Amino acid sequence: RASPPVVPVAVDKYAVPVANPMDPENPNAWDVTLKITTKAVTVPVDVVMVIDQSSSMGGQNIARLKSAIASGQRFVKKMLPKGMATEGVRIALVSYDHEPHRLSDFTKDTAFLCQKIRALTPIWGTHTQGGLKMARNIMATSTAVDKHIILMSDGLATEQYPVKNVTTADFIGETGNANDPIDLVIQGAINFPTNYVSNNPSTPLTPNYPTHSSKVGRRNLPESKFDYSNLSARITFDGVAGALVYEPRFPHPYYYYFPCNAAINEAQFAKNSGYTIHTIGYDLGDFALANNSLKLTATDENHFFTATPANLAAAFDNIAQTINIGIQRGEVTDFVAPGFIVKNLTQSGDVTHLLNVSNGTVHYDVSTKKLTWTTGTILSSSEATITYRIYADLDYIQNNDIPVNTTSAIGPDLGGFDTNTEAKLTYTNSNGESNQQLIFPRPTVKLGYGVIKRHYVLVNKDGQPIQANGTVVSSLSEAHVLQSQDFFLPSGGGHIVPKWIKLDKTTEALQYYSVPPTNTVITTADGKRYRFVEVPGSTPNPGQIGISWKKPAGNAYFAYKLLNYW
Ligand SMILES: [Ca+2]
Ligand SMILES: [Mg+2]
Repeated sequence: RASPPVVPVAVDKYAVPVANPMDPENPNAWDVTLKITTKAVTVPVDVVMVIDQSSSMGGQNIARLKSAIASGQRFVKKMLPKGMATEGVRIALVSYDHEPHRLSDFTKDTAFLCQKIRALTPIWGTHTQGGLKMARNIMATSTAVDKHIILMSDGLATEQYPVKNVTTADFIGETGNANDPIDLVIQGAINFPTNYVSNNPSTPLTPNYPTHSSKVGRRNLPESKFDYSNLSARITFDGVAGALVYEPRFPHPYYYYFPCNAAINEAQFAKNSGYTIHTIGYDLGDFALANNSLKLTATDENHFFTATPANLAAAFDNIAQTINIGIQRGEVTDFVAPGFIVKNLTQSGDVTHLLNVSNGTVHYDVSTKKLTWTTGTILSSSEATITYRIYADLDYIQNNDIPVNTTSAIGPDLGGFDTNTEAKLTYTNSNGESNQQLIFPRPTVKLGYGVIKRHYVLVNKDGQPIQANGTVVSSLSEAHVLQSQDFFLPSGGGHIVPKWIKLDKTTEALQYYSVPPTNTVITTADGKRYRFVEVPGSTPNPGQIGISWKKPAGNAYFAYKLLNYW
């Protein structure tokens, strides 16, 4: 009925630099993981144990109470396995004879509960309704999701509360089902009248005894029909009670209170409040009235069992539920940031098998650089992850003044470029509430390696950049290319052949290198020869070229003009 607590969810994201070994295609590489973690929920559950300590559980039958005492302690310890540190579970304790006794309010104190169970002692009278009423009183203060009453009895109730403004309509005759407690108690009292029907053998007063036409107390009276003002109140005839209590104010064919039915009636009020009722029958001789009364008192017949060693050992193994699902539905949107590309993602569509994906499926849109991860259901106490490799696009970073992230603190490089513009989980939580949202952390990175490209271009006589046909252009980057571009690698350690110049990540100041052309004379395929010149805008021999983690792609433009041999 009440909703359990929601399973906690948390998200994390981080970029791990690719190292030992570095990525061979591009050392500016990071493995980015997005991670969803679910925790756990124990559903709160309150239990009231109700134990029959009536005289029928003692004397000749003392193995009954002894078994209730042994099994009740076992149940307490099974449901409170960590004692006062047990999450979610509390147990209260009621005993009863001719009146109920509140032995413990709700507690996790297993030693206290077991001590009270060990002190049970047989006392005349079996006021099962009263035990159940006290359990209902105790359970009324519970705010648990699950609420259980466990009744441990030999099943023959012999006392009950008075019925207000009692009339003949508060009683009922044989149902025609020989196994109904009504029919059983009537037949039983016909066969064994002095075992069933309230009578003090010491006094001359005697009840009228029942026949097949007699009427016994109903089990479906409204709660307003019982007088609960005194929780030790009884119905008696001739100063005593019994499995049937004669009501002398009503005539032939004779009317009898039926405590087993009153207890079923009282349990119905508990069921109407949403409580689960378990009954355990300690009369192992198969007395149908007792067992069948306890079956009807329980939530259903499967919540009754006889107190055999095997049934007792197996009972109440997991009274506390744990929530199985942490996320019912989830969608992670992850926009990769400018300057970074995802390894091997060339077209839109399903990229699940191009990434490492623990759960669900991943879609990629090339134009927006957006990963959409459909998680599916994620269980509690679990983690779901996707991991993909990104590379830095050096020429894009060179050509664009990308902002740095000065707010995130997770690294790996504080103050670096974002790997993600935004990543968000939208999900349906463990109770089915949709549109829950969590924002992932923002990794930041600085490039570790740059490049220096050397270009070999044509100028005219007057030092102007030109196309091959002589038309002047605005910049050397537009001029005719005479020789394939190549890369420059300085001396010193830390650089990676063929082109990767190790960068100083601790500064934004350009690191300058002395870059020479590979050659100062170029002879083309057509036999024309070109000689190196230093002109406005062009790189001298050698020339200072600077790179940094923010501007990692330097470009030298070496100018050449035609050598004319006539
Ligand atoms: Ca008598
Ligand atoms: Mg008894």
